Formats: sequence, structure tokens, C-alpha cells
Amino acid sequence: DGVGSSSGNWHCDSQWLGDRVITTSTRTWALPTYNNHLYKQISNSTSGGSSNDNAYFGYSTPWGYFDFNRFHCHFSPRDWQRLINNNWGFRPKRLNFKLFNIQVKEVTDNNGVKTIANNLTSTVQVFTDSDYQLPYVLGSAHEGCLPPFPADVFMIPQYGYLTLNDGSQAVGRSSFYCLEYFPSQMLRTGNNFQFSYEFENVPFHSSYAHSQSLDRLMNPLIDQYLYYLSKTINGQQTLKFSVAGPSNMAVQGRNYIPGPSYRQQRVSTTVTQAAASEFAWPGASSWALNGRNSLMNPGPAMASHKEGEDRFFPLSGSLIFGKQGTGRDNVDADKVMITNEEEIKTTNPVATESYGQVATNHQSAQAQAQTGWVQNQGILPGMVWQDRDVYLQGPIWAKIPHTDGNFHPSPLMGGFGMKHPPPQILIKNTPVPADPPTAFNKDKLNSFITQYSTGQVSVEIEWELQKENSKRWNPEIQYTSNYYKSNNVEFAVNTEGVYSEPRPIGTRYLTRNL
Amino acid sequence: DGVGSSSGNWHCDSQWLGDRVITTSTRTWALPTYNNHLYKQISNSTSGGSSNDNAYFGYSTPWGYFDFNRFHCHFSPRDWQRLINNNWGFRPKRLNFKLFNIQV
Amino acid sequence: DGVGSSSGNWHCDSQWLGDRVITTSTRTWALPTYNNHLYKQISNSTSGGSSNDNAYFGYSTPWGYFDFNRFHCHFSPRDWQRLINNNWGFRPKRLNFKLFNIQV
Amino acid sequence: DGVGSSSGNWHCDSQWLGDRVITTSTRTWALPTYNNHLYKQISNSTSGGSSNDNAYFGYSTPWGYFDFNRFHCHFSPRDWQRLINNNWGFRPKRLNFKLFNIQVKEVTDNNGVKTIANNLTSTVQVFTDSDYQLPYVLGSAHEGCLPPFPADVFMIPQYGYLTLNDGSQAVGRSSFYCLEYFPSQMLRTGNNFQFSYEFENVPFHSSYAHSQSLDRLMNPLIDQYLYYLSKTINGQQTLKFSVAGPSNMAVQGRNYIPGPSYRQQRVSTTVTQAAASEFAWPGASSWALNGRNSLMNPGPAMASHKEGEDRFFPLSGSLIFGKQGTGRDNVDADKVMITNEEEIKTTNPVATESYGQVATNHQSAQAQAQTGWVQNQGILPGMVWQDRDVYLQGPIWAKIPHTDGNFHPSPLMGGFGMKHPPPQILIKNTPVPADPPTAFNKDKLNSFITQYSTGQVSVEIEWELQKENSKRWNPEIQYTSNYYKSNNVEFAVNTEGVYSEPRPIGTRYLTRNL
Repeated sequence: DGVGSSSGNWHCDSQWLGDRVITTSTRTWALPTYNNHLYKQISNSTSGGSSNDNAYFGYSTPWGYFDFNRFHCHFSPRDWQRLINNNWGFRPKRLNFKLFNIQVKEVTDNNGVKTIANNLTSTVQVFTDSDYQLPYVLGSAHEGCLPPFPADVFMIPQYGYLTLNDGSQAVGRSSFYCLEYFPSQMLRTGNNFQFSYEFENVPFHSSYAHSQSLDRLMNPLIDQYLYYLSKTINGQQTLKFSVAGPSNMAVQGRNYIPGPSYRQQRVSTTVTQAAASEFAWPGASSWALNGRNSLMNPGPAMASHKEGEDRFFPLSGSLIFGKQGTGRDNVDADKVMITNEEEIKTTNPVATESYGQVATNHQSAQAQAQTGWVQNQGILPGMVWQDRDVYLQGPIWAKIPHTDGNFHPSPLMGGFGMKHPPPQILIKNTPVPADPPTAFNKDKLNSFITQYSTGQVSVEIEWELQKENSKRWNPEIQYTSNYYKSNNVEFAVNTEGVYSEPRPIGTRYLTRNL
Repeated sequence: DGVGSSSGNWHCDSQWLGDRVITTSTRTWALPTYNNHLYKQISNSTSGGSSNDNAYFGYSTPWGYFDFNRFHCHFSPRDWQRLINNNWGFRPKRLNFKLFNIQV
Repeated sequence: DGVGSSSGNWHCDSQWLGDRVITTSTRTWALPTYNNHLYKQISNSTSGGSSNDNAYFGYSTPWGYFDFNRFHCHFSPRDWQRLINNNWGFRPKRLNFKLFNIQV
Repeated sequence: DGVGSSSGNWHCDSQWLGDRVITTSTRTWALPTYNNHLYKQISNSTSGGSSNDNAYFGYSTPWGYFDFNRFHCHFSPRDWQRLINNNWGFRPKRLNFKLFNIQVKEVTDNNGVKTIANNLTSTVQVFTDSDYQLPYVLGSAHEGCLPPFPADVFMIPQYGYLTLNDGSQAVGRSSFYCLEYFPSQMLRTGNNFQFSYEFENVPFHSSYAHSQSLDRLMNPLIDQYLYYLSKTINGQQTLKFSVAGPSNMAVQGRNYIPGPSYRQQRVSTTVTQAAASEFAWPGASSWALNGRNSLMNPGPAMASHKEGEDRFFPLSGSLIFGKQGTGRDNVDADKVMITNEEEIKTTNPVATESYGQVATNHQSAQAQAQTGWVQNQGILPGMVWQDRDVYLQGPIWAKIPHTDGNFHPSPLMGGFGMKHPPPQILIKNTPVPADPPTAFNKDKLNSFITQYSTGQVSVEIEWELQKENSKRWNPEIQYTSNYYKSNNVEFAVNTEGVYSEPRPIGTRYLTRNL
């Protein structure tokens, strides 16, 4: 429109209908100039790294991008509490995104002092990768998302991507992408940008915990009409059979079995434990691709620990969040928040235990029957399992890789897997050259006016709800704040205005039968 | 239009139809003041040259000009590869040119 | 039709449309008499083999069969090169089969 | 149709309308099996040749082809005489082609004796290269065309083609063509084949000889209003000028000049001439392509000899036809018929003479004026020329090479140049395998029944005529037979039934002004 007219209003609210909840969040963003308007080839050689498992090749772009792939970007703690305490499931339906109130500033430095002024004629470029023609980086748990607290002003992360690499070198199959080779809208201070997106059909997330275990689905009062091998010896091959009943539930015939497993090493959170060695990488569970070892993290959805063993967690089978103010490198256990998936112990195997035992020979009068531990078990017919729970500060969705085949493409870090997820939204400040020389020079200009941009961003997502119809008589487990006095209110600001999330919040508090 | 409204968008893409390919390219340009707004007579004497095969007379203008008479101004390397590997011939048909987002 | 009239023509060509390619191939075949018009029980004993991993039982028929389950039966090397250099994917859609010019 | 019904009639006649003549010719052909149904790579190594100018790479196909690219295939000598004596020009308009009365035979040899019988169920395959996707070999003066005498039965020539070569080896750019990769009609004894072709617009062939010379177009009674430099010296630079008039026609100003030239070495047909050396290749005029020397033959259309010098002919600037029964290698001059282009001496330069003289220096008081002979002269503005004449036994058309540029694409051997000439008509006997083994073998069959095919071929061509409207008073030169007694009639059969063409017949007997 014009310089003196706002191009949008501040929309931040949650609307709770019967089977739907609509979340709207608005944030103020700041966008600097990245790479000084240049594309730069990057690799482990340019970052000084030399281990082959950490080798890479790719490019850093002068473009930024908008990321809102975390639940706390849309749900307040109270809204999250309502969702998890009142619904058996939820899933995103549609998306509305807006950019408005664009403000481009120029920075001039004379001597140790910088002056900031408006550049009303400068432009900012925005486009969406609706055709998914660029590498998708929103499927990784990267920082730079919209802040959970609406009052926080955030910096737009720089967009970068990786391609095929051989050590620090590239190959002929490696691809280079120029983001200026895409049509993009150019916005001055009076312009705004908006688009709508429809989520593809995805299953409802399981925001419930099973009230029954897979091995306890039988009637505890009635025998089965099936027999099991009880005895074998007299005290001669004396085969004896008995009815499987309530007194021996472990040997009863069952129609379904627990889901797959990929065993994790076990770590205790108890201080004054002596470790026998440094094992964080040597003892790690891991998968190899083209000679590169990657850590299995978080791996298949498995129960974090057995009943009563909350002190143990899988070495890399659980999401680890950092508390507010936590450092980047080598922080203590009390500075991080270790999530656990104990709710899925009713259907999924324990992460730090073998799946089971399998016969490994033919027993005879000369050879005793032998069994072997199954540390990793693939998918078998009749298996049932629960996917990893999602969290308030955890990811929402991920892009299913474009491959010939996949099985249960639920993101392993939690969330909804989609072939066509919300498109990447890329933003960049248009370069503004400084005064050029009065004589023609064919070289590309390298002198630009120092600029940055700021504005507001709004994203609205409609969520579909799956209401609970339980006939359970006794009250359910519910997420609740603790009344006991404390120096600060949980999920609030401190005396210095710092917002903090004191604990990870799952979704599985209500119960339903298996 | 106005100071605070963009006068055009960034269009840079290639569209491949059956018998036609449409190339669009957008660039950012900078234009200084040439000759301090003056027209100047130029010659090999003003550039100090004295061989007769290199002798000339003419004028330098304060005007600039836009030139896109090179194939890489319109075709990306991948588009060029497609064109050369899949076609026995090609020729230009029509042109569209735009100047926008003027900043003085 | 008749003895002196051909029952079909030689069709062997590839037609490249926008999103579709139609491949046609014609070959000359010869069919002898198999097993002297008999069905015969066959096994690893009749072929003299005695390893259990290679043991088998079955039948050999006096019938022949037409097989075109290889890509080079339909795509020339140039057509294959075009397909692989210009397309992200392909799949068969429909089939037409003909036998003609029978000569016994 | 059926075995016992003819699929076509014998059509061989010429119909003379006002401005059009329609020629129809029917011939009986025989088609054997070529290369034993195989494609074979051929090169100068496979033929034992080692000179680099003669090096080649290509393929021989089992297909034959029909060729009617000679005028005597359509015009009888009397029709040719009428055409050349009554018309100033002619050009082909449209084409009709027919194959019918197909007869396929099988040959069986027991012991030194062969038995031939009909194979009523066998097929012959015919198709036309209407899209010009195969190498065009009809543009060369090859043998194998339809015989001039309708009663002669001819053998179908085998189709072969050449591609890019480096010595006897091929390169990556070389192309291999499979003629079975084309849709073709399969014909039994009851079937027939036919198609129609329309000639693209071509200029009328010049079937006239100019009655004026390019240097004698002025009025012989009136002076020009232009002056020429007559004198220079006194006997001091004394420049003298004179009017160019009838007394000095050589110095008169002229608007047009003779056409281009590429000088030929001169050879005398007179016996008992002593040659100074072997010069047939060392003295030859020639052009080089990629390091290979090719003879300039017949080269640009130039006058064969000056007036009264019929004994001389250019070394390779004239078409040479062989008399009936003439051998293939090293025959005497009396066994060949040397064509001449003396009719174009009025506009074209003499083949064995320089185009002219050009100044080569600046004359002065110290240096005498110098001139140099122009042995080769390219196209200049104002040039006019006549193309090479066509002959009864000479070629009719040729395919203009598909190139970015060309100038006056009239075939240098004579005829009409076309981007889309009459398409190649390719024919092959369908292989008929012998008895295969009773056990499956994956190798391609190499045992086939010995077969050949025979039938009739008809081609009808409509020619457009350009009538003469001359006001010449005295009678014209006309082609005529000689009444004087001879043992045989010219253009007739001998006592052994051998048809012969005793002389080449041009088309340029009538006259018109320049």
C-alpha cells in the first residue's frame, strides 16, 4: 500500500471449536545480510574437520528461511494442556501464512558509531518452494524457529543445503541450486506476502497411553482351548502337555507380538556411578551408509526403560532438550531435559533390552537346547507398535524422502510424515549496490549498502481433534501444574524477562484399551 | 506507483513446452553518472594511439545501455544441456523486457 | 484370408509424444516340433543330477511360447538413451500383440 | 488379391498434351538375397585399400532399392527428340510408382543341379523413406537404374551407405541404421504396392542454346556515351581517352560478366600426341575435405572448349558415358562417350582457360604495370551463367544436402536440385528359415531357404513444358538421325538383341536471345 499504512495486524490467539482448534501466532523477525549477498561452497575442509563420518560438501546461500516446525510455535502451554488432557488424537489440517509490516533499514558507520535509518525504496524477496525443488532442511530439528513466547524477537536462520560428497570433494552427480533462479515476490515497506497450504491426509497422533499390555489381553478367568509343552523329562523323552490358563499367562497363545527393536546401550543418570571406559561413541548403536557411520538417533520407537527404572535412558534413543540458558558443549545432566517413552512399554520393546530369545540349534540326547538373544528384530507379521510421542518443544512434521519404497514413514524424531509437507519459505534482502565507479568495469559489484530488514510474521494452522469416548470409571492421569510455592511460575518469565520451558510435555495422559 | 510499493517482482525461470522454451532472467543493475553528464568527442589522438589501422573518431555519451546478447544471460547450464541434447535446432521468437524497482 | 495375401505388415518404430512413448517391434520367428508332439515327465533323475538343492520334478510340453520381457526387445539404444536422459520415470501402460504371415 | 489374379497391368507409353507430357515406364525386375539377410560393417580395410583419400567406413544392408534417376528410364529416344526439338524447358511435376505381380521363388540344389519352384506363402517387404531419415544414395550416378529398353530385365541394386570415418575406423559420431526399424508393407504374390509423390517447385531446365554472347549484347551501329583510357605515353604521362564504339567492342562498358570458373587441365583426344608425364591425378583439379583430396568432377558448369577446339576436353569437367559393352577398367577413348558443354560458351568461361587477368601492382615511372591470371574466380555481383546440360542417359535429380547454407543448388552433374527429392524405395525378401533344431538354441538362425523374387515395376512422371515463342526467321538446329545407310539402326537392338545408345543426347538445340 503505502509507507504510512500498516500492511497487517497482530493476530495471536487460539480458537477451540468442537472437533477443531485453530492456532494463530505472530512474531517479530529480523533479517540480516547473509554471506554478503554471495553463494559460497562449504565443506568439512572449509570448517577444518577431517573425520570421514563428519565429511560433507554443500553451499551456503544469502537467503534466510522461516521455520515454524515446533509445537510451541503455535500452542501456548495452557492450550497444549487442554489438547493433551481432553483429546485422544490430533493432526494438522490447513495452513495460513502472512508476512507484513516490512521495514528495511540501512546502517552507516562513520567512526566507531553506527547510524540506522529507513530505506523506503529497498525491497525484500520472498518465495515458497511449493514444487519442492530445493533441498528440504525443515525435516531436521534445527534452531531458528518462531519463539515459544510471542514477545520474543527472533533472527531468521540462514538457508544452507548439502549435496553428494566424497570426503571434502564433490562428484559429478552433486547439484548446485541458485535460489535467484526461482520467481519471487519483491516487497517494499508497503507490500505484504501471504499464501495458504493444505496438509495432506495423515493419521491422528496417538495422544493416549494404553491401559492394557500386549501380553495381558486374555480373560484372566477362563482357560484357553490350546495346549503347550510343559514337561519333557521324567526327572527318556516324556512329552507332557498342559492347558494354558490364568495361572501361566506367559505361555498362552497370542495373536499379536510387540513391534521391532534396535537395541540401545543403557546409561544411568545417577551421579557417583563409575564408568568402565569412555563409551559414548564406541558403545553407540549405529547405521552405515556408503562407508559413513551415523549414530542411531533416536532410532525406532522403543520403551525408554522398564517399570521402576526411570534412572536409565537409552544412549541415543530419546530426544534431549536443553534448559533455558544451557551451553552448547559439554553440559551436565541437570542442564538438559531427557525425554522418555515409558508410555509405549505396553506394545513396544524396551530400548535397552533384547527383543527376545530364538532357538539356535536342534536339541537331542547329546546336545542341550540352545537359545540366542535377539538384539535387533525387523518387522514381522502380527507386530503392533506405537510411534514416538510428540512434545510441546518438539518437531511437528517432516518430509518423507522421495524414494521407491518406505515403511511406516512416521518421522523417527516424532510428528507427521508427509510427501508434500508445508513448503519452505525463503526470504532475502535485495542487494543495494553502493556508488559504482564512473568508468565501466565488467566485474560484479562487491560494494553494497549495509542493510537489514524487520517485520512481523503470522502463521495460522487449523487442527482436527479426536475426542475421547472412554467408559473408564476411575479418573484419568492429567497434566497439571504444582500448587506448591516457588520463586517463579512455570512457563513464565523470570525477573529479567527471560522465558523458560521447565520440562518437556508429552501428549499421552489419557488412556484407552489395546 | 508510490515510494513504498514495489513496481515489479523477481522473475527468473525456464518453461519447457513441446516445441517452445520460454526463458526468463532477472538481474540487479547499477548505473553511475557517465562523462559527468557530458558528450565528449573521442579519437585515437585522445587515447594516444598513432597506428593508422587503429585510428578512429567518435563520441562518448553520458547514457548507458542494457545488453543481453549472450546465451548464458537467458539459459542456465542445465537448460543449455537440455536444449543441445534434445533439439536439432532453435531460434528466438519474441521478447519481453522490463525495468522496475528504480532506486536513485 | 488366403494363401497369396499377407496377413500383416512389418511395424517397427518408436513414437515419442509429450508424456508417452509408443514402442513397436516386429521379429521373424521359427517354431520347430518339440518333444515330437509329446508331454514328458522330467526330473533331476532324467537329467542325471543328485544334489538335493538341485532336485526337481515337472513336465516338458510340445508347446512353445513368446517372450518379450526384456527392455531391448522394445527400445532401441537411441530410444533408451532418450528415455534415460530425459525422464525421471516410466512405466508400461498397455500392450498390443500380433501374429501374422504364418508359414508351415 | 489371389494367387491366380494379376495385381497390375503393363503400362508403358508417353502422352503429349499441350504444356505437359506424361511418361509411363514398366520394367521386370529380379531381387536376390543380399548379404544372406545380414547387415555387415564395411570399410577400406575390408576391401583391402590403404590410400587415405580412398578411406571409408559404412554398412552393407540386405535391402535392395529401386532407382529411376536417369532420363532414359522414362523418355524413349523419339520422345526425347520431340522434347528437345520443341521445348525451351521442362521440369518434373508429380510421380506415381507401382509394384505388382510379385513372384517369390525358392531354389533347391541337390547335386550340381538347381530346381526353382514357387513359394506362395513368402513375403517381400517394401517401404519408402518419405521422411528422408536414411542416407540418400540416389544423388550419385550409380548403376542399377531401370533399363532404357523396356524389354530388358534388370537386377535390383543392393543398398549401402557410408558414415563418418577416420581411416578404416569409425568415430562416436558415426551412425548405424537398421532398415527393419522402419514400418514396411509385406507383400505376398497377390499383393501390390503403390504411392504418389509431388515434386517440389524447381526452375525449368535450360533446353536452349543462347544465340548471343555476353560480350556482344550492344548495338553494333551506335557508340557508347562512355570513354575508356586509350593511350598513356607520347611515344610523360599523356592520358588519352576515346569513345567506346563498334570498332572496339572489347573495351565497351558492360553490365554483366561471365560466371564463375575453376580451371581444368586440358587433354587432347588426338592419337599420337606425346604426353610429357603421367598427369591424370598429379595434374588434376581438386578440393580437400578433412585432409582427404577429392577430384573436382564435374565441377562448375564451364564451356568444354573454345570455338573450333572440339578435340580438347577438360580432364574431369565433363560427364563421361561408356558405350554398350565397354569394360570397367582402362578402356580406350573410342569405348567411351565424352560429353561437351560448348553451348554455354556464350555465358560461361572456358573450362581449360583462365577467367581473366587482374592487376597485381601499382604502375609508376619505375615499375611497369603487372597483371596476373585468374585460374579460379568466385561468384561476383552481376555474374550470369548457364547450368550443366542434362542428357538422355544422364541423371534427373539430386538431394540438396541439409546444410545451413548453399548457393545455386543445381546438381553439378546436371539435373534438378531438391530438398525433398523422390524418396528412396527399399525392397527386401523376407528371410524364410530352414528347419530349426528340435532343441531350443538362443543363437539367431543362420540356415535359410534360398529365395529370390521377381515382378514388375511401373513409374509415371508428369512433366511440365515451356514452349518456345521465338521470332527467329532462319530455321533452328534440330537433333536428327542420319539417313545414310548403316548396318544397324541407331537406338535399336543388334542381331543379338543387344540394345545400345550410340551417342549422348543433350537438350540444347533451340535458341533464344541472351
